[PDB]
Amino acid sequence: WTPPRSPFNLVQETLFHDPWKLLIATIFLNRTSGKMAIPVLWKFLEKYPSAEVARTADWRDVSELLKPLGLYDLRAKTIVKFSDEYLTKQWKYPIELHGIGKYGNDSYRIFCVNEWKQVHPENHKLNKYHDWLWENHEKLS
DNA sequence: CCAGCGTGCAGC
DNA sequence: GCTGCGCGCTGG
Ligand SMILES: [Mg+2]
Repeated sequence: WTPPRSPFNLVQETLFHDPWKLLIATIFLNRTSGKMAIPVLWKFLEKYPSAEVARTADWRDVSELLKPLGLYDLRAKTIVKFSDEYLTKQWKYPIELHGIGKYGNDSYRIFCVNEWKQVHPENHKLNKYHDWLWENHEKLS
């Protein structure tokens, strides 16, 4: 399952191979523009390349990175706990994890697994991708 | 100038 | 169901 690239360039399209990273991206984009968030995301993944590492992080360090994005303390603590549960808790869908809601979940079920037909998103960008996909899937296979 | 917004979410 | 978290960007 390789979700296709779209004319809307959701960052999920390039991060689907690694659900932890895709899901971290969703968190980064919580009421934050991609213009601001996505450059910080690469710095974050540089310092914390995986959930194995991130769940050991000092949340104050993470907060320093998030400072320009707003929601810096909330999200930094969420990121460390989310990463912890991602690896340690039994889950089937990541909505079961702290810090992931419907939008993150929908992103997961569209990009990381082949369940896009079953998803009913309520997020504007995601709907654009998801609607577009219903219209072009036969054409793309 | 500065109010509205940004690919939300958990807690209550 | 509502609210707090929160910065920089935007555009009249
Ligand atoms: Mg959750």
